[PDB]
Amino acid sequence: AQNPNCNIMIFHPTKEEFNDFDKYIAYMESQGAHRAGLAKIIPPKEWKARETYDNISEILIATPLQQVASGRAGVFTQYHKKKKAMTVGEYRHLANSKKYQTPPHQNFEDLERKYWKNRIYNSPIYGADISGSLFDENTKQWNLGHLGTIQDLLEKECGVVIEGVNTPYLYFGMWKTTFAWHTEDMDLYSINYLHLGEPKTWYVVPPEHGQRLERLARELFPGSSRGCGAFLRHKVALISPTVLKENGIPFNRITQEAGEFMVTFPYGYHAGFNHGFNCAEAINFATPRWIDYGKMASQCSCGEARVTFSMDAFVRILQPERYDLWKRGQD
Ligand SMILES: O=C(O)CNC(=O)C(=O)O
Ligand SMILES: [Mg+2]
Ligand code: NI
Ligand SMILES: [Zn+2]
Repeated sequence: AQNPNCNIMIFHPTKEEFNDFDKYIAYMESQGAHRAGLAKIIPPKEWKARETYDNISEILIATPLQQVASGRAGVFTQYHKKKKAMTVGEYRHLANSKKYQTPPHQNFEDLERKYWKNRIYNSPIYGADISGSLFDENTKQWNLGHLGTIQDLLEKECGVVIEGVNTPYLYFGMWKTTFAWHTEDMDLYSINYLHLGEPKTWYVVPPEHGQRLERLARELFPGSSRGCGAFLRHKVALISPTVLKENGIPFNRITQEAGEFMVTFPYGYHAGFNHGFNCAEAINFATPRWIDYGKMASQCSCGEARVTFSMDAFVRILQPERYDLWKRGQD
């Protein structure tokens, strides 16, 4: 079995190998990359996403989110308070202000220590989930707006034609902005490109051990667990590496830098934080290997998780017994 310790693997595809996206995902899996839940892909030196980032300041962040924490430094939840609209140029100036800017630090490890010590005492503002793309239309390789759709994959594998669409999303971050522990909707893959700015640190649990993280989460967030049998779908719970190690949960960590892709694999729980002002683009995708994970994915029916239009068909076709209850949650 390849990669039996479930380490995060880093790939350096050649320009030739960067042509065929599906083929390269399948290659990475042949080497055991999926066992980690997360892989890094460094593009060939010939490749670029677009020519420059000099002209992005006028993009609007319609609903910036202030991420307010509750709990203790290593075990906390966050809620998202809606703020007034602002442009990317306005958000960048805010990120760089004395109140929000990255503190002085020695290296990524020192910054990570500071994050976990002090995150709860601040409320950073995240521009998340903005439909759009920063890839040039002429970028032919690994262009996250030109991927094969999940609807087409389901139709190719299973024969059933379904409604829905699959587009990318932009994320504008600042120091301490946080992504809570989660898997993707319907335990899909994700791909994330860090277009510009400061790094993003990731934590990930191997898919084969995801239920260990769920059992810990039920213990640590006992009211939330009574409220919903899949409350990690709410995307609000944080658990630090120190707490994971104290509880024997297998995990790994890695820092993504500008110009790098990360892929999350089906049922790979992940969480992380941004080091300073940055911009990422991400989208969900599927392969043939996803279908069995989609059929088994948990679902939130309590009403909190509320998701896209396109999840309806995935539940309806892959999980017809759960469909009626899940849809009640959506209405
Ligand atoms: O970058 C972020 O805030 C969150 N991104 C992801 O969870 C992802 O790409 O799957
Ligand atoms: Mg602009
Ligand atoms: Ni994700
Ligand atoms: Zn729920």
